[PDB]
Amino acid sequence: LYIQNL
Amino acid sequence: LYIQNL
Amino acid sequence: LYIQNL
Amino acid sequence: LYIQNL
Amino acid sequence: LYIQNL
Amino acid sequence: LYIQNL
Amino acid sequence: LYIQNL
Amino acid sequence: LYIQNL
Amino acid sequence: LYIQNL
Amino acid sequence: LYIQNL
Repeated sequence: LYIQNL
Repeated sequence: LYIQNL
Repeated sequence: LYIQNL
Repeated sequence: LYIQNL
Repeated sequence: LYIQNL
Repeated sequence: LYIQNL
Repeated sequence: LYIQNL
Repeated sequence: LYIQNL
Repeated sequence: LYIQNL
Repeated sequence: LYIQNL
């Protein structure tokens, strides 16, 4: 599970 | 589980 | 579990 | 468990 | 458990 | 499992 | 498991 | 497990 | 396990 | 386990 907010 | 907010 | 806020 | 706030 | 606030 | 990004 | 980023 | 970043 | 970063 | 960073 990989979550990135950029 | 990887969470990054940038 | 890895959490980074930048 | 790794938490970093920068 | 590693917590860093910078 | 609940995930929300806003 | 609950994850929210805002 | 509850995670919130705001 | 509860984690909140604000 | 409770963790809060503010």
